[PDB]
Amino acid sequence: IFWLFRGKADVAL
Repeated sequence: IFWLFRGKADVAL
């Protein structure tokens, strides 16, 4: 979960 949530936000600049 955390990994997926972090990956999504990471996309942002």
